[PDB]
Amino acid sequence: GTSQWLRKTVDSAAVILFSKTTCPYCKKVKDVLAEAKIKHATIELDQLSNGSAIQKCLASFSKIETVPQMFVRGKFIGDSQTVLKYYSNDELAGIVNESKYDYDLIVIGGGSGGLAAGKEAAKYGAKTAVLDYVEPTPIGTTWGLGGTCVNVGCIPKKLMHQAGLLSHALEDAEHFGWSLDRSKISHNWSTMVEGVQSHIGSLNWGYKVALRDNQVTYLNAKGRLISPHEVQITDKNQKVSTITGNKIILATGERPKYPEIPGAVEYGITSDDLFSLPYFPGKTLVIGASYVALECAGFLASLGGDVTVMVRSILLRGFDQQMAEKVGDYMENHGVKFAKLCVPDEIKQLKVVDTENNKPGLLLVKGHYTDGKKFEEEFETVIFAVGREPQLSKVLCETVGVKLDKNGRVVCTDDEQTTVSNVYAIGDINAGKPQLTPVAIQAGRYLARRLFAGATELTDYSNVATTVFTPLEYGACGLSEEDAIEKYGDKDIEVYHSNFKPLEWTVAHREDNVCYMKLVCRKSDNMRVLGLHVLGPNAGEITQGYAVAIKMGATKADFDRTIGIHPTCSETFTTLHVTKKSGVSPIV
Amino acid sequence: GTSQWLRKTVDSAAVILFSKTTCPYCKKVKDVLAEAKIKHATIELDQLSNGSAIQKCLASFSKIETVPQMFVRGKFIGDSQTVLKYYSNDELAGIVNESKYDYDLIVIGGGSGGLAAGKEAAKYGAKTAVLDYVEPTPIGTTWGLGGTCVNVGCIPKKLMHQAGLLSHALEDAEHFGWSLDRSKISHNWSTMVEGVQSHIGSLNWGYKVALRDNQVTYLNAKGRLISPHEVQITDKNQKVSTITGNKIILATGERPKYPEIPGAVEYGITSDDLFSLPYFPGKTLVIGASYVALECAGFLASLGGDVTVMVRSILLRGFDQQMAEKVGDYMENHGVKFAKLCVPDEIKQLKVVDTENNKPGLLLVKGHYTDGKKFEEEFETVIFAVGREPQLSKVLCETVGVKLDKNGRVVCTDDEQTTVSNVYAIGDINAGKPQLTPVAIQAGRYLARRLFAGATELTDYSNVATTVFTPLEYGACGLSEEDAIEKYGDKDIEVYHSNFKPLEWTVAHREDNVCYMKLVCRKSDNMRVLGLHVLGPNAGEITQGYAVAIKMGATKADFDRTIGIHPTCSETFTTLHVTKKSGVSPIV
Ligand SMILES: Cc1cc2nc3c(=O)[nH]c(=O)nc-3n(C[C@H](O)[C@H](O)[C@H](O)COP(=O)(O)OP(=O)(O)OC[C@H]3O[C@@H](n4cnc5c(N)ncnc54)[C@H](O)[C@@H]3O)c2cc1C
Ligand SMILES: Cc1cc2nc3c(=O)[nH]c(=O)nc-3n(C[C@H](O)[C@H](O)[C@H](O)COP(=O)(O)OP(=O)(O)OC[C@H]3O[C@@H](n4cnc5c(N)ncnc54)[C@H](O)[C@@H]3O)c2cc1C
Ligand SMILES: N#CCC(=O)N1CCC(C(N)=O)CC1
Ligand SMILES: N#CCC(=O)N1CCC(C(N)=O)CC1
Repeated sequence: GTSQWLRKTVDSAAVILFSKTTCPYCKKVKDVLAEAKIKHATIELDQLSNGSAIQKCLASFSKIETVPQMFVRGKFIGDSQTVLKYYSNDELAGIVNESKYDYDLIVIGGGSGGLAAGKEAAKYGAKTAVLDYVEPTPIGTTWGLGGTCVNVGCIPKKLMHQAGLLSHALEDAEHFGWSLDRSKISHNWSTMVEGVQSHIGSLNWGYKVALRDNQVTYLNAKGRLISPHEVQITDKNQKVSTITGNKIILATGERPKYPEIPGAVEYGITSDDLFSLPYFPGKTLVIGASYVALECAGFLASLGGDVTVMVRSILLRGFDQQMAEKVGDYMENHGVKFAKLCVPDEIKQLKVVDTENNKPGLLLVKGHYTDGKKFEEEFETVIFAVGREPQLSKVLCETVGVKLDKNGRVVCTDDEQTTVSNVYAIGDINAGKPQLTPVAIQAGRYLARRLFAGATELTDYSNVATTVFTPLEYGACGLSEEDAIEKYGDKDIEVYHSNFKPLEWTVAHREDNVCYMKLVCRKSDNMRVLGLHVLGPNAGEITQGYAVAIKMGATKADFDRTIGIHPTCSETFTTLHVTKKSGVSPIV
Repeated sequence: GTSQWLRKTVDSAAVILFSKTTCPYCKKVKDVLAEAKIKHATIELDQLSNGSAIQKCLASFSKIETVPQMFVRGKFIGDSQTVLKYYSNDELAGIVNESKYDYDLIVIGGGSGGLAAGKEAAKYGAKTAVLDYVEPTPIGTTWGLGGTCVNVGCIPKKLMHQAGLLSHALEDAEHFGWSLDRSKISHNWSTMVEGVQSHIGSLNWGYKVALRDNQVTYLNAKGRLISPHEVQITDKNQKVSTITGNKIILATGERPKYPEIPGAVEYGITSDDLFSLPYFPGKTLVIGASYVALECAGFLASLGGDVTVMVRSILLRGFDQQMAEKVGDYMENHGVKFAKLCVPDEIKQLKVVDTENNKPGLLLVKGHYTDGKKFEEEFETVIFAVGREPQLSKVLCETVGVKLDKNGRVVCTDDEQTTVSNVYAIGDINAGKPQLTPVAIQAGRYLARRLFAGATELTDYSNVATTVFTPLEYGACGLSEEDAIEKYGDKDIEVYHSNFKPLEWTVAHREDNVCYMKLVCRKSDNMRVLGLHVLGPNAGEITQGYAVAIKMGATKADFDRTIGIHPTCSETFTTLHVTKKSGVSPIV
């Protein structure tokens, strides 16, 4: 058991020192490695409970049983005397740079997961290359290093959400005694985009500075895995070449889908284009009903736009549907229009985009409702939010042997390994995993520690909390109510719930019984909390902390015995008492 | 053991039915009581661990072993047939109403704990009186039902905190694209107070409605305990009388102190006066350094007041002093002035308050610094926040025999019992307990269930999370860093920490390395989280959820294995890695 671990650690680690915290000979070796700017992992045998077994097992590689022992890419290099001999003979640099491959690690994709994996591997002396390329959108949009979240996802999305929330702050300000008049104030889209883009650009630069200071090679080129160890690259001059690496991490992400109707690609846009659009969208049609669709329609409406969402069937498929409808109801009461049970049939161009005067075009949209009645209306912008997908055929020659599932995602073991022993996958292309930025970062850093530092910790993908940043936010951790009932039966599930009103909403004369929270519990497992749900301001700040308690197996009794913080919205979770079976109203 | 619980429950309950869910003879008795509108507790024996043992023990009181059995104030009343005989004969009302005392429970004090205890007791059939009276401040300020939090504490102070937070929202809105000029907007104090006071009044009225619909007798009267079961009352006409109750709960709270110096009571005010002050305070001096003092100085400055705080020694005594100093540093850089190591000697009047034209007076404050140097400066308002204390000699005749401590607070067992067997104390006057509103509510609700419904659950007073609502908020759960070092030794403590910047602050050009958080951990106990600390926006919402995890014994690895919600401030707790021992900078 220990022997299998040691052999896997020695085989993949780039440079690794087996040591003890007391030993001065180990310290002497540490000092020479630092002075020569040699990065390496280190394992302190006296810190691990079975260090005695590991010490003995090292002899199977080195013929010796003492510390220090230093290895390079699977080969024993020597003890203290031998290492210093290589140092004072100027032989040591060539020893540690000896490799069958160009790099110890090649990362394909410079986004959330890939940057995280690459920076971490480099800390333990792995020679690392990170490749990133941004295929332009149909109208040409492109952006810098860092991936979807940084450039065209979480970061610009929540910044524009914040600009929307500030509209209600200006409203609420009058009731708390400030002299402004909200009705005389308007919003300038291009001023907002300029500010958002400036922050995004400082992240683009920050990541390039980070890869430089960690000694990671950054290639702005499109990568393609042609054999288990061979990556073909194409640069911005279409020059083609091949690089090799020992371990390969795939982290190339997804891009937005388009519906297969005439005029879509030509005359509409997606979220990839929206966050740097040089003109206000104007009257806008959003097609879709995912969180991306609803969040985008949500802040466009708060910024003052005329917005419609075209919904094929339901909102937020895959989320708790009672919560989903409350989310929708709030948007519809606050100026978002919905076209329900409706799908688009074609887009016609009435005006070309006025690139000079900086104005949108004009489009005619035709569709139909599920009963067959007709939809026809004009909009200035059409935004498609109908899902996202990878295109791994552009990354992965089928002959390499990497297995994919029905949806084109990569089938991995619980340690991110693909069907090819030296290739791994992380992030949105890892089949069946939650498609979220912090998941992709944790997977990437933990994998790098397993490959190059002998770590064993795995990424835990269960009960990861979410927040949908709609105008009233929706946070969750665990199972939806319908999922819990499906799995255990209605008789074994209890639901505690309550409305609430933020204290900030009192003086501002906002709604009495719109915000809502529930806990979904299992009767037979000591009232274990199966899922938590909250609709309200700052839902992500509210929810995050409870994710640790749910991770630890929290029950209703743990919620009850914890005392609230007053006055907060989140304290309502600590005093819940009305069950759904009781039929008592949850208003307050 | 079971015997003694059943004894305690029967002698204390007002009206209690021992039942089984399956039995139709019980259903028959429940319905008769519901129709006659008799409230009562119910113990379902088929839903308890040893319900079969209680069945046999019930015979000691009733000589029967069957179910249902009904008791009134310790006395067995009858089985199914006997209750129906009393009901058919019009004998039931007089049986359930007969008592040695006027009330089953008298609550002295209508505040956070008192109202919570009284409502809960009335649910289980206890005949309940709640007494509340608000002795005026020296300038005559007075308010309605609800206690300190509702009228002159948590609720008005956080509402005024929000009015101050909205000032930075107006500033931020320009950077996010809105067309307003913050420099041309001003605040109106009295418009704010009117909105605040109208909401407080909707809570005064709601409590009076809630007591009525629970059949609780509300007496706007000053109560005094003269004997174990005898409460003397004095109404608004100074008419005196005596009522008697079985159980007594003292819940009378505290009031603010004044320093023993000339002119203070005459010419200064306290928080009791601030929340309904009819004029803007003007140039203000706050004397003290508790959370009250800093919270008030904080929003006065944000509303555009000229504010100074005078500090004897340190800020926020009893809280983590690193956090405390970061709190004050933020205030000082955003326009609160501090006069450190300074105390007051006397207050002189220069102008009287102009009550007609609605203007403050003018005062001269004389004091000295800790070295010997002198303080002299004029202010329009002077607010004292130098602590709070009870005045139990008003409430409680020393001949009754209720033991107080050296501070004047009630010494209680862990179930809130005083030295007199039927008298209990809850809330701020309970010695050694955290003085917080959710604590008082839980103590009062749980005690009511032990008295009248046979509950056994106690209030847990440990690791209760707090939030200080200064201009930059500060939340905490558990031990300060210094307290952990002292209790366990510096070699057994590891502290993880990190600065952070909210995403919302990026586009609005706010500070980079001001918000800050840390986990105080015990090495020798699996890196248990001893205390959590966070300085930043929405700190109460952030902290609350982790209180549940800390209650359950969370460790650093529990925080590590939980995934973050992105983008939030709170997610920074899920990736902490820089330790203080390592000396690495926590900046970002
Ligand atoms: C509008 C929107 C909002 C979102 N909001 C949130 C949110 O609030 N919270 C959250 O947790 N998640 C959010 N997400 C999801 C989050 O962006 C993703 O889960 C995350 O970016 C996944 O990271 P990744 O490393 O898997 O891929 P990516 O971040 O997409 O990075 C992959 C990179 O590889 C590049 N690449 C592709 N093919 C090649 C190739 N052949 N050669 C070289 N480079 C290549 C891509 O151009 C890209 O730069 C949002 C997504 C969207 C679209
Ligand atoms: C400025 C300020 C801000 C605060 N902010 C917070 C906060 O954000 N969060 C928090 O958790 N806590 C806060 N607190 C503390 C919180 O208000 C108290 O812990 C809580 O009010 C205590 O409740 P209680 O039931 O013990 O007493 P109280 O709420 O004070 O109620 C006691 C009541 O009994 C009345 N009474 C007194 N003597 C008699 C008598 N003889 N007969 C009849 N009635 C009598 C009193 O007049 C009062 O109405 C704050 C306190 C202050 C002063
Ligand atoms: N259907 C369909 C067409 C389609 O989805 N395209 C839009 C995205 C473009 C890109 N971002 O690389 C090219 C491919
Ligand atoms: N209620 C009320 C307010 C009140 O009566 N005062 C409390 C402090 C007293 C003092 N320390 O000299 C002055 C009187």
